[PDB]
Amino acid sequence: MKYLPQQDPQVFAAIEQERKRQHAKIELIASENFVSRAVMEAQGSVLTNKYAEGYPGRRAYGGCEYVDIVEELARERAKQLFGAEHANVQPHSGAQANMAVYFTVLEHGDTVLGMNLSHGGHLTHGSPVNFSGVQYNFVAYGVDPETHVIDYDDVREKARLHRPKLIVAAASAYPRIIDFAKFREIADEVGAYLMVDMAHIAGLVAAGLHPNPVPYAHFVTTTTHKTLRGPRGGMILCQEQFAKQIDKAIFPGIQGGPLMHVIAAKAVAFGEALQDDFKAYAKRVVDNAKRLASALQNEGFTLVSGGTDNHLLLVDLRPQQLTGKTAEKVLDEVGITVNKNTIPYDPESPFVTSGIRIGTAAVTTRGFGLEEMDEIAAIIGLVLKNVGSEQALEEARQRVAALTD
Amino acid sequence: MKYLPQQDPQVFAAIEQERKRQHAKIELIASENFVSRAVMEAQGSVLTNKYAEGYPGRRAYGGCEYVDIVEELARERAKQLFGAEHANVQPHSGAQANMAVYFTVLEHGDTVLGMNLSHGGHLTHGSPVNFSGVQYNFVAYGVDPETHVIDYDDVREKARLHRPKLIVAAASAYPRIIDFAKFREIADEVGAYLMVDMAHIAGLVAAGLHPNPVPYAHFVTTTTHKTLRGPRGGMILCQEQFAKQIDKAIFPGIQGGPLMHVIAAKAVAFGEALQDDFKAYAKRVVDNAKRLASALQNEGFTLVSGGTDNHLLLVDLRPQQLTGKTAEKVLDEVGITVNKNTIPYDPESPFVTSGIRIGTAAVTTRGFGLEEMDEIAAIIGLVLKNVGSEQALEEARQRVAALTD
Repeated sequence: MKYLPQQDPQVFAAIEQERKRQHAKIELIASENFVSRAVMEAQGSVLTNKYAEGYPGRRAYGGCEYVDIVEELARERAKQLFGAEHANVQPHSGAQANMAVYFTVLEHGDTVLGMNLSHGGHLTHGSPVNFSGVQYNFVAYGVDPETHVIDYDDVREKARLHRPKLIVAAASAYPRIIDFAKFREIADEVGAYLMVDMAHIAGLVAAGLHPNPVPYAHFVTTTTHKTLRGPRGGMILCQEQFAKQIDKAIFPGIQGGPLMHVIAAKAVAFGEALQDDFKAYAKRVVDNAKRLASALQNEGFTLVSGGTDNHLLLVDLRPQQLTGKTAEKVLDEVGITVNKNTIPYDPESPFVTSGIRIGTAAVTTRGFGLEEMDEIAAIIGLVLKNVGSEQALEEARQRVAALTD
Repeated sequence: MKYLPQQDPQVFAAIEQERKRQHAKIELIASENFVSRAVMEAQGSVLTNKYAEGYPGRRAYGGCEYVDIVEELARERAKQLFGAEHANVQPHSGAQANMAVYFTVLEHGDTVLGMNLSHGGHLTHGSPVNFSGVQYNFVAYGVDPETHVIDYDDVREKARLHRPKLIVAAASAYPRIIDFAKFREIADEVGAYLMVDMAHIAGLVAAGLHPNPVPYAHFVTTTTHKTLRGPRGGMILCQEQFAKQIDKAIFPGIQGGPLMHVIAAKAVAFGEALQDDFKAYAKRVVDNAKRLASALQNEGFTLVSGGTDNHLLLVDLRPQQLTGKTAEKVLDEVGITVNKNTIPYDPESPFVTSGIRIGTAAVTTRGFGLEEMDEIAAIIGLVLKNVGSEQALEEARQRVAALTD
C-alpha cells in the first residue's frame, strides 16, 4: 500500500496487525480461505465508483459498457464452472443469495424444510432469530443419531407431513457428501422446489470432488469466499425458466446497486477456479481433511460421522469431557483458530457446544500437506489432553510457530 | 496493479476501459462520486479473508482483535461526524440498511408512510416490485404541484388517515432541504417512529450544509458512497435505546459475515470527512449545484422546485418538448452522463420521464468550479436545443473533451 499508510495511520496499523495475524496463526475455521493478490486488486479498483443497477445491456443508467463486460465474464465463467443455465453474480453475501431465492418462490409464512441447525444447517436455513425463520415456517430434517449421516427417510417423512413449498439441502457443518438426487426425488414426490446451498462445498463441486447439485436443483446458492477461494459475496445459479424471476428478486427485489469491484473479483476467482492447478488444490484440500481426520482419530479423538468426505470435520469432545467453548479457548491460546460447533444431538447449548469444527481450505492454500496435517493433529492432541499444563501449551505454541515459520 | 494484468487480462482490460471512461466523461449522475486511493487500498486489503459475524468484542469466532479495532474506528468516527448515539457500519448497501430498520420495528403488512416515488422517494421506500412494498403496506405523501416542495400538511393528513407505524423521510431526487423537525412533529402526533434515509445528503449533513436528521429521527439510514464519498455500502445511526435491536436486525437478522475490508474503507472515508478540507469540498458541491442551476436557467431550462438547496437538480424538459429518455440518450452521445428521472406529476412513465437528474458531487471531486458549471450548462443547452444537428453534437463533444482534458 502507498496511500493508506499516510492518509490513515490508525486503519493501516490495524490492517497490518491483521495481515501478520493471518500468517502467524493456523487457520482452521472451515469457512475461511486466502484470496490471491489478483482478486484483492480487483476489489481495490475504481469499479466501486460505478452505479450499475440492473443487468448487462439492461442497466438503469448509462456508461455501463465496461462493467457489463466484467459482470458477463463473471456470469459466463460461473456457467463454465458449474454447468448452470443461468448465473446471478450480484448477491452481496450468502445471506442475500438465500434471501433472493426465498423471495422468488415463497410467500410470507410458507413452509420450508431445511437441515436441522444443530445437525449442520445454516442460520439462513430457518433460525428463529434470522429473517428465514421469522418470515417463513421452517421445519427440519435430521441426521441419524449413530452415523450422523442425513436420514433421507426423515427428509421424506418431514416433506410428506409438512408439505413444504421449498426444500433446502446443504450445510455449514456437514462432513459428508450430500445426495442431491435423493433430495430431488423427495422434492418431486411432494411437489416442492429444491434449493441447494453449496456455499461450503462450491470449490469442491467446481473441481469434481463433490457431486454437482446443479442438475438436480431448481436453485443453487453459494458464497464466493469459502472453498471457491473468491472475494466475500454471494451467487445464485438456476435453470433458464427461473432466470427472469431470480434476477428480479435480486433487483429491484432485495438489493440496489451491485458491488461492481467485488463482481470483478468474482470473475477473477472463477478464472482461477477454471485452471488445472485449482483442481489440484481442491484435491489437496480433501486429501488433507481426510489425513487430518485420520490423524485426529490416531490421537484418540472421536469425529462426527467417523470422518469426512469433504473439506471439513467435526470433533465430538464428549469422550474428553470438554465443551467446544473450552477447546476453542485453549486452542486460541496456542495460535490455532477453530470454532466451537454443535454436534448432532448435542446436550449443550449452541453457545457452549460439545464440538469443534475444523476445515483445511485455508492451510492448504498456504501450502500445507499431509505431514503438516499429522503435526496439527498431534498439537491438538497435546493441547486438549493437557489443558491445565502451561508447559504443554507453550510447547504447542512453539510447534505452531514452527509450522507457520 | 501488478498481479491482475498477468492473472486476468480480460478483467484487467475491462477495468482499464472503465478507469479511462471515468476520466473522459462528465459524470453528473447525482448518486456518484470518486473515492480516494486510500479508500480503494482499504477495500483491496486482506480483510476480505476474515469471517467476523457479530460485533466488536462480541464476535462469533476468535481472532477478531484487529478487525474489531477497524470496525470500532468506523463506528466512533461515524458518531463524531453525525453526533449519533449508536452506529452500525455493517450494512452491505443502502438497501440492507433500510431493510434492517424495517425488520427492527415493523411486522409483515404494517403501514409505512414514505415519499411518493415519482416525487423523489426511493425504490426501497415502498415500490411494489421492491421488498419494501411487497412486505409492508406503503402509503405516500407528495410535493406541492407548483413549488415541488414537500407538502407537510399532506405528510400530516396521510399520517393521520393511515396511521403508519413508521414514517420515512428523505429522497433520491429531492433538490430542497428536508424539514426533519416537522417530520418528527407529525410522527409524534400519530405515534409513529421516524426514519430518515439521508443517503444522498449524508456528506452535506457531515459538513453542516444540510440540517442533521440525527436529533429528530429514531433511525437514520444512509449509503457511504454518495456525497459522503466513501466505499459502496450502508450504515445505520440510531439512539442508544434501539442499538441492541438494530444490531440484532443486521446480525443474525438479515446479514451474515460483514465485509471487513469495506468497513475498513468506511473508516477511511469517515476519517476524510472529519477533515477541514472535506467541509470545503462539500461547500463547493453545493455552490456548484446552485451555479449550475442558475446557469441552466440562463440557458432557458425549467428546474423542478425552481433550483436547489443541495447537490442535485432536476430539469423539467416539458418546455422543450423532450422526454428524459431522449435527453439522457443524446447527452450520452457527447460524453455527459445524466439519468432520466420522473418529475413530480410526470405525465410520462418512469421508463420515459419528463426530466433529467443532475448532481455535482463527482465533478466537484475532480476539481470543477463555477466556471466549469457555466460551461456544462452551456453545453447542455447546445445539445438539447439542437438534438438533430450532428455538427452541434460534435461541438459539444469537443467542449466536453476540453473540460476533462
